[PDB]
Amino acid sequence: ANVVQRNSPSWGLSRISSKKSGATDYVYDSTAGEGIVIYGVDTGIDIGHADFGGRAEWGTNTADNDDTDGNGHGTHTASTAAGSKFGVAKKASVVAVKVLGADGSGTNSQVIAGMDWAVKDSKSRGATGKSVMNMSLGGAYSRAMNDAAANVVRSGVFLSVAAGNEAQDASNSSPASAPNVCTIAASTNSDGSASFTNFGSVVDLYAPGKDITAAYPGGGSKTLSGTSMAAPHVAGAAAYLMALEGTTTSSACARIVQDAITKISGAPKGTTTKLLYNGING
Ligand SMILES: [Ca+2]
Repeated sequence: ANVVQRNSPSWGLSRISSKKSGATDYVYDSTAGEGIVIYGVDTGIDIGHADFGGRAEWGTNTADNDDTDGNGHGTHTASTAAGSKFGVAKKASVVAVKVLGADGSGTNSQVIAGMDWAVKDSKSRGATGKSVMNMSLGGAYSRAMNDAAANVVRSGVFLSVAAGNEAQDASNSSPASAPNVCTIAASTNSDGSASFTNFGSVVDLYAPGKDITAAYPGGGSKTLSGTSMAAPHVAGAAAYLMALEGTTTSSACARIVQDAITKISGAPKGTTTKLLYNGING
């Protein structure tokens, strides 16, 4: 049944349930992603934060010996994907995979080790075909990183990836350029293409990415910008559609692209103008 979150605290939530910009309420089916696991591959998650309501658990830490989010990005992106107040899929389960340190850096091998851990965990949980991974990090082109990302998807885990923030073609970035991932560019509240977003033919769609408010370690909230903020909207929408329509991980990017509306103004040439839409027809 339809649930309405009135005056939602981040414009990105109300945008994705509306065909037109300027909406204030977020409208979604009560299934709300329940029973879907989302792996947050990032700086860690403040799993005690009220916004997760006990649905966040600690998976692994390949970066250091401190099992907390000392940066903030990992909590913020998990919150956009699945937080009660700030999130898309408000009943999904969330698993922290900490692969970056408190300063937001980590080596490719630490990231890949976290991705590998998550694939194993999803098999052990029986979540193959109904699992989601969010990667709001990116770097220079790397065949090894692209192989690892492709393996995640081939193993039955949907993978949403930030396109990057260097205002360039995302084909020069990994894992944005990897086979079969869902690569997400950042939009603004006026439906423009954010000035920093990477673009090009590897981008599958846009999602809200500028001035996105979500949870921050220690119980408050923070407003941030980047394609890092855009990707978890799509991670949450995938979990939502899996629990609602039963779409599988291998088809979820294509289904999101099919539902998306051609709303972006002034998208760079050769770049889709499709914007995330949850299909609610409110
Ligand atoms: Ca793609």
